[PDB]
Amino acid sequence: SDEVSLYTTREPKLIQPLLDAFAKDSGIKVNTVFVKDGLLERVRAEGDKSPADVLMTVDIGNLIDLVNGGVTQKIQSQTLDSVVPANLRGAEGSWYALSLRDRVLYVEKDLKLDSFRYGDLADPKWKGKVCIRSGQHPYNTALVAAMIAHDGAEATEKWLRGVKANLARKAAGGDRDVARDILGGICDIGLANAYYVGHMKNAEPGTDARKWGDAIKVVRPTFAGGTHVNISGAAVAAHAPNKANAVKLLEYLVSEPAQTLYAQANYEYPVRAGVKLDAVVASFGPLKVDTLPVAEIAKYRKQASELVDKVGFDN
Ligand SMILES: [Fe+3]
Repeated sequence: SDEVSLYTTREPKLIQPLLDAFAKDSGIKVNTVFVKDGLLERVRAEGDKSPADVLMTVDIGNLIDLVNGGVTQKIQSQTLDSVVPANLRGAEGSWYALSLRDRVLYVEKDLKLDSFRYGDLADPKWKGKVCIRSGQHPYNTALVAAMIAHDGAEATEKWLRGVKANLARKAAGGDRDVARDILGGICDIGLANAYYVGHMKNAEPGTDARKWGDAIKVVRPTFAGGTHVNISGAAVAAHAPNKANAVKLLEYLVSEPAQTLYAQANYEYPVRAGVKLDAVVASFGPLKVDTLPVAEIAKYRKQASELVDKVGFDN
């Protein structure tokens, strides 16, 4: 009755403040396990006696590995059912989106560039000018997976090769390192999540993070077609010892107060309507979402990852 356990790939500073707010509101302690990756391996290796209640990812692919991997159970909740859009959830409560995010182009603030198509990143004119993290990170495999859904595996492999040839340094680091390396003059552009820009641009003045943020502007590419969007999402673990408290945490996270935190503290987009965005995030302009369902993007996640490997993307 007294606690709940969260296993997640989320950044602690990007989830802790609303677990704190939940505990302070509910009286329910949130035990916490953060993981770089391998969420399915840890949950399945712990077996029947696993303490896991809630499993939280920052990628639909990752989320569906868990559902289709047999380590989840269905959720029955009128609140999640009424609040979360039917295009951003699993059938009969198998999984739910909690926030939205878009993978966009970081651009040196003074570069002339109003528009971008995702395909443009392969264009030879960007040679030696692109920064990106590992092509095997879920943010990217999902993006690659959507491109497979739009253009086929042949065109996607070709794009990956063009992108790899355009890279200014090795595909590694995190999303923030794109803004860093743009400030350092290593690259002029790079693919990364816009919510980090909101996080960096609001950072303490004088800090590196702040300088990175003030170096760049956001350009949202479209598919040659809207901007690619992914989710943070959760499922309840198959043998959750605290299922009721697990559902309570998820219901709390889709509430207006918590979705405000997603907007104003995480700089993401809420799944719930009527929540105001952060002023900096609002300044990127209106978001035109890719029509492709997130569950459809997940279809090609495995092929996406093989293609990234095939081209030796991180070499
Ligand atoms: Fe993230």
